[PDB]
Amino acid sequence: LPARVGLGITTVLTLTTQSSGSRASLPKVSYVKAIDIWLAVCLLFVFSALLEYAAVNFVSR
Repeated sequence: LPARVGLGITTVLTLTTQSSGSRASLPKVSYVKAIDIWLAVCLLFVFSALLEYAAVNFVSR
């Protein structure tokens, strides 16, 4: 179960690289879809992470 965490995210992380397709080529079609697919991960993951620390201050665990 614990590993499923990092594993699930890293799976998303793979998508972060692939879904974006910036390094692969990023001609135009892949760019349009990329900015909506991985951003869905980059946006939620980054925002939640910042909110995670901001809670670091809220909860003060």
